[PDB]
Amino acid sequence: ALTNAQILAVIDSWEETVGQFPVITHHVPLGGGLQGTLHCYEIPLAAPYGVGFAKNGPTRWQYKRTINQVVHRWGSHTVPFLLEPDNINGKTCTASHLCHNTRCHNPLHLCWESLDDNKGRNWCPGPNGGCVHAVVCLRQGPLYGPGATVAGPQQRGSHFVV
Amino acid sequence: ALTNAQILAVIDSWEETVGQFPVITHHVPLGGGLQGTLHCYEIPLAAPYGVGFAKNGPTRWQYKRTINQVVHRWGSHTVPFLLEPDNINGKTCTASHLCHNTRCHNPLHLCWESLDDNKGRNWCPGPNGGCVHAVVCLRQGPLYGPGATVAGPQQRGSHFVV
DNA sequence: TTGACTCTCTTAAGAGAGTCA
DNA sequence: TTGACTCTCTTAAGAGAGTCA
Ligand SMILES: [Mg+2]
Ligand SMILES: [Mg+2]
Ligand SMILES: [Zn+2]
Ligand SMILES: [Zn+2]
Ligand SMILES: [Zn+2]
Ligand SMILES: [Zn+2]
Repeated sequence: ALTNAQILAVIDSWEETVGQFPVITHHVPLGGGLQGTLHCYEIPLAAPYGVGFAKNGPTRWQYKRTINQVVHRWGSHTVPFLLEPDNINGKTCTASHLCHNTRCHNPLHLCWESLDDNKGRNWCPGPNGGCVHAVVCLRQGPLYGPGATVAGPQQRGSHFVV
Repeated sequence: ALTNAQILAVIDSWEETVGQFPVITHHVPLGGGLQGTLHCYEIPLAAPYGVGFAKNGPTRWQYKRTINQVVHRWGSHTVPFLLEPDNINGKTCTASHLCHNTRCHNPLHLCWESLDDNKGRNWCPGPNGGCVHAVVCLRQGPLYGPGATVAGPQQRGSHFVV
């Protein structure tokens, strides 16, 4: 098994490589009608991506290192959290983009939480609009808002009460 | 089926059958520290479910009627919305439980909206806690809250800024 | 050891359709 | 005609693993 020192070395090499990804400045809603800025470190759209990186899906990547002749591979956004518990409350921990930018690998834009917590950030009002996430959102979720509901609750007769 | 009259007849038959489902009172968080009461019309746990109804999955059902000597079948919660557009902004419309109770078929607890709008209600603060859904929530979403994030954003070196 | 591809899987909000009696 | 089962699929937030040179 990999030692703590070996895991730390993996995290350090990952950070070195991601730190050379193009850094893109994005203006984003924070909630409360305020605008802020996030700096995303974006993996390239096509190969080559960077040392150790390869694309396994349209917006999925993996990081691979060979240590003492053994090939180790991780989801590309999971590497910052290799020294953390991998489950909580019986749920698997997932890498969760606070910037809602899949290609971004900035570890200051990632957290490690259940898939439900992860998804829910899509609808958060944001750090200046009422976010209650204990690990605070960096921005208003992209799907926050009144929605586009086509038809509301309704009945033709009188069989129901709310 | 094809005619508006035939579709109205389907909705009316569905409402009459669901109106005979057991009415179960559920006390629910509204947001803002307030509580309300919903009356769900719950499909039975096992067969028989009601005229026209059959279970296709653990919490999936379908309603079927014979019209023009042919069988017409629909998702069991889609029947109230058969006269509505089946898409919005190029996204499929889905039956969406405002009561977050799958077995419930009360059309006063259903709306018709994109799967993204549907999902997002799980995290809504609720009608007394800041819901901004244009078709308003009936309760605070069951997943609303601080979350249980295991690890927040972090870096080991000095390669990144937020 | 490494890059660049390939494949399928998980979850929890939702779906369509076939086999029998 | 109606009932009671069976199967796989969709989506968008996420995953694991194989092949070849
Ligand atoms: Mg996310
Ligand atoms: Mg729902
Ligand atoms: Zn980012
Ligand atoms: Zn938040
Ligand atoms: Zn209900
Ligand atoms: Zn709401």
